[PDB]
Amino acid sequence: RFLKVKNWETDVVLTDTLHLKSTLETGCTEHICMGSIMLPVRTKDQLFPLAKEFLDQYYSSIKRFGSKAHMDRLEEVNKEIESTSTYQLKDTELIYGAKHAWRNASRCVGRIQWSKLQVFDARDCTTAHGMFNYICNHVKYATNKGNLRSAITIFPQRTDGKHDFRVWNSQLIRYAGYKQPDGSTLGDPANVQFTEICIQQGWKAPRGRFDVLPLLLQANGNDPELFQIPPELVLEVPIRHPKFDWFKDLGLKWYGLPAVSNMLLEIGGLEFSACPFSGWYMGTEIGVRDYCDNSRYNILEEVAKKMDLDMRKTSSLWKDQALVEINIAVLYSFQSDKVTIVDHHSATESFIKHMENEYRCRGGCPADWVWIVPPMSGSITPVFHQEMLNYRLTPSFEYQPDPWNTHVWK
Amino acid sequence: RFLKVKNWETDVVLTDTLHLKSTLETGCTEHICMGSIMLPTKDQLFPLAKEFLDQYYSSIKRFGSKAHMDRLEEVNKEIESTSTYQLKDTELIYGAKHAWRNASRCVGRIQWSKLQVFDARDCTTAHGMFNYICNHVKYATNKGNLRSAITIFPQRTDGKHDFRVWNSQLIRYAGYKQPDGSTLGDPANVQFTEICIQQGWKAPRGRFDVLPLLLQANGNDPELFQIPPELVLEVPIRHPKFDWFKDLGLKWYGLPAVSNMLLEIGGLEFSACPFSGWYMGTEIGVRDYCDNSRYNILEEVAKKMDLDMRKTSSLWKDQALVEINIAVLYSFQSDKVTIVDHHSATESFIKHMENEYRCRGGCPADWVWIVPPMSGSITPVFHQEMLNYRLTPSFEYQPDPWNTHVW
Ligand code: HEM
Ligand code: HEM
Ligand SMILES: C[C@H](O)[C@H](O)[C@H]1CNc2nc(N)[nH]c(=O)c2N1
Ligand SMILES: C[C@H](O)[C@H](O)[C@H]1CNc2nc(N)[nH]c(=O)c2N1
Ligand SMILES: CCCC(=[NH2+])NCCC[C@H](N)C(=O)O
Ligand SMILES: CCCC(=[NH2+])NCCC[C@H](N)C(=O)O
Ligand SMILES: [Zn+2]
Repeated sequence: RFLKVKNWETDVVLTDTLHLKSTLETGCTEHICMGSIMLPVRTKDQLFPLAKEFLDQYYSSIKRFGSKAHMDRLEEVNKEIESTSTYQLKDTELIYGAKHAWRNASRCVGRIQWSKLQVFDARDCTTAHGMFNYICNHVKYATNKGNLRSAITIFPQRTDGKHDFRVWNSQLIRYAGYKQPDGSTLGDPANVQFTEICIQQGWKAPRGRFDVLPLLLQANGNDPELFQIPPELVLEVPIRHPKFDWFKDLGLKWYGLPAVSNMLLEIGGLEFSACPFSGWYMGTEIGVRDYCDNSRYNILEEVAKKMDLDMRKTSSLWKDQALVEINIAVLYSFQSDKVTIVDHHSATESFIKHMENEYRCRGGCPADWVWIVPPMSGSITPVFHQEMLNYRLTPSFEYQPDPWNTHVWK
Repeated sequence: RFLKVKNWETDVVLTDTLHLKSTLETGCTEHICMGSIMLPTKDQLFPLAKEFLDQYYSSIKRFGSKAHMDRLEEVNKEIESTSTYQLKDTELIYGAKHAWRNASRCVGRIQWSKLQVFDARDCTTAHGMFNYICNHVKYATNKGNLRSAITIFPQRTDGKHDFRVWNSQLIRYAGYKQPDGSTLGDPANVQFTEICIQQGWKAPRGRFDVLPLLLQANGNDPELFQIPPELVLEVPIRHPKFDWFKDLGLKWYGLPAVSNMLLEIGGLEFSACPFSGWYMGTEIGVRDYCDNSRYNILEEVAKKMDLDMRKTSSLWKDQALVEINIAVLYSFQSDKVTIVDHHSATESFIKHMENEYRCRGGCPADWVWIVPPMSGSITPVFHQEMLNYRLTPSFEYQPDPWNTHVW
């Protein structure tokens, strides 16, 4: 079956066939669309076919499909699964797997960079201290003094589900949030629960507005342990504005390395529950969402006041005006400090080119419109006008429940 | 099943059961979601009619009553004998209001019950249509104090006597392909504009020429008519600070009236059902004015603001965008012409959504269309999960008449 996708701005129509290889469900039925819904131990049986599917794709990609090497590997894995209930991926297969989970991530607008990914094999890791060392190395390599490099560190795969490796932090670098008795919040509201766990686990919180959280790491299913990231490894950018000299006095700053650490990487049926990965920020993530979401730093008013905008009525679009200035400030500061970052215009224009390229060479590009379109200036970015098809391909990155809700304490 | 919807900003959760009453397909499947796709017999009729009459009588607290039963049989006998049926005035009004209520892509449905319905089912000629339309335009405009309304022309019979308003909107600007290769006016209407010329209209070749109405009655060929200039309210666009703005020579019409859709009520199809409300600022300022394939004015405005257009990272497009939208809202409000900003409108929709969830069990909404084209996440709807599904009565898209008409 062929599915057409049209761009209402250029009239360019594309044809998708890749979706035919979609296996997982979407949450939508022929009667209801759940497109705007945030989030709608395997057995030997359902494992080998998943392993086979993957190996077929791997060998096909290297132009060795049907080869003796291809056939022996399948036999090798089958024997391994029947003999151990699981199997180990070759280094090359792991790299290939990691790159494709990224390539297949329908909610990522930065996939034009999918082939450039440094993969760190941490499958020989056995303890929390070990994980800490691996994570420090990842942070330093990826930061690269501001010239960010995409990377991912892969810890031991899940086995019986009782010895899972997990990074309890949602991101390797993030600011603490503290609920005050008066009901207000100091720091990042998004991380209040995790901050409370860190404190309960022994962390001495400086209780400031931008405290870098400590790492809470779980190795081989054991109770998590706290570690402080060497401060000198944490690159941060003070936020100032090119024209507004009072902006810097708002006391704002952010970290330069965005690294998602709470997702699950699925490759050939295997589950990698600890797989922190990082790239670089698209400006709006910080300037629109992290700073202006009502449930995040919520700085719109305070900024609007200093600009002395007419905040008496919404029709003055004072929120919209303050929003642009803030985002101008984020880009300006990062560029000035020579810390990699991309604005939403460049990022979306690149995605459209990546997407068209993918349709031609791969026959498709699963994309979540709701997530791809930036949180500000939507229609003035090309992705807004682009029809998209969302479906799930493996390898992939999946959400997984927060560990404190499932962990069996020892 | 019973689906739940969460607002990630307020944590508030709502349970949807109304979707269980959906009937038409969504275009999506368990393997693929098409949420961002602009457009994914007597035996067939009675069940549809029954479904409608049932919900109607239920709304008037007379479900299962003799009246309910009587009406059901009357319509039943009418379909069997005449292969179709006529709605009572009360059923027509209820149907139109509910089509709006069910329009998943409309952010202003909190106003759904306040709709003036003009029954034009007695219309027989194109001239009759023109008269009905002028009256609608005048009633809705109301000297700037806009009132929502819809005019319903005769329903479909054998598909060969369909009433159609060829225009996409009652009021819209023409577009012409110039020698330069460029386009004069609204690119979105180039094609329709040519069918008018190709039909007789004497295009003024301007940047903002109000198009003539191309009305089709009883399947006959469409006729042209000029909407009385004095009935077309327009607003010259100026900025409250940039005195140079007025020089861009921009203006827009005050009455947004969709006229190319099809109204479905109890199986019956009303192929000519122009309806109107009032504008939400961004529709004009963001889409009509800045869409690359529309008036595409960003650069011009940017230049006059004197900002660094050298690099995209200076966000000159975003700055210019905000100003253009401040100007649209400013002008309409200055001339006392009804208009709502995206902040106010989305806040209202969230309120409506909550009312609909507790009183009706849900509210079908298309996130992709509900979220404004600018400042997405600073509006509450961005953080509001929404379930999209089709409920009838409904407003449907339909083929442009010139691709089906047999002259
Ligand atoms: C090179 C820089 C990159 C840019 C500019 C980019 C940009 C983005 C943005 C803007 C989002 C949405 C984030 C949000 O709203 O929370 C996103 C999501 C995502 N990206 Fe990328 N990305 C980059 C690299 C990567 C890398 C290295 C990976 C994986 C190896 C990746 C995997 C994903 C995934 C899985 C999501 C969805 C996360 C979620 O559901 O919260 N991205 N990306
Ligand atoms: C009174 C104020 C109203 C407001 C502020 C409002 C606002 C909106 C907006 C912002 C859109 C999207 C327009 C676009 O992107 O092209 C829309 C679409 C729509 N509205 Fe409303 N609306 C109003 C009245 C009405 C009325 C009176 C009806 C029906 C009787 C209605 C039916 C629809 C339909 C069917 C759509 C989708 C149109 C399409 O698919 O192009 N609206 N509305
Ligand atoms: C409810 C809705 O799904 C939610 O607010 C989504 C919308 N689009 C998004 N897009 C991105 N990139 N990131 C997000 O967190 C969201 N949140
Ligand atoms: C391709 C995509 O569906 C298309 O650009 C949609 C996006 N959201 C929209 N939302 C509204 N209100 N109006 C539109 O015309 C669109 N266009
Ligand atoms: C790993 C990918 C890099 C990236 N651009 N974004 C990750 C999510 C970051 C999150 N949106 C934030 O503002 O912190
Ligand atoms: C009839 C509904 C009222 C309304 N706000 N919009 C209809 C579509 C208008 C179209 N988006 C425009 O900018 O002209
Ligand atoms: Zn869907």
